[PDB]
Amino acid sequence: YCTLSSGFTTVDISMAVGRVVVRPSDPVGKILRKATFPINPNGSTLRCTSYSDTITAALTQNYPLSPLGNSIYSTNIPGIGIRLYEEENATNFSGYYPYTRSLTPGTTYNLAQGYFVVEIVKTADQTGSGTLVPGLYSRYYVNGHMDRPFLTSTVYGNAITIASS
Repeated sequence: YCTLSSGFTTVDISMAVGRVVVRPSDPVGKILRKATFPINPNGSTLRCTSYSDTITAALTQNYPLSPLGNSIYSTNIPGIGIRLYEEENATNFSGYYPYTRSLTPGTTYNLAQGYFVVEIVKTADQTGSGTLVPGLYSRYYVNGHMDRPFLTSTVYGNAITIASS
């Protein structure tokens, strides 16, 4: 089981990608926009007691994996996918969302330094236009503390707009 530090506070990344222009010629699979957002650790920590304890990068929108796979998930916009990941010298705790990794008992864990990456991807020949649905897109949490993640990423309002020509 994991114990969170007193005053443990989630870091939320606002996924303010902006306007993403898509051209009919853009090929399926193209990263239409790679947006990088700063992750500012804040001193929150946790430690766990069991080899079965885990930290999980989970995707909270209910959209399925896109036909392309490779962690490119569909969105409410046809032909537009989204892929998330955290970008330091810790490959065991990096990778495309979603993933889950084992934690070492007794190790005091902090939110790692780096950047949160949002990739908007063309997943079909023709793309829709509009705004990605708002809300939580990801949470990075330990087992038993899904309600208090290290890190979340959230779309507010029309922070990500697709404009297909």
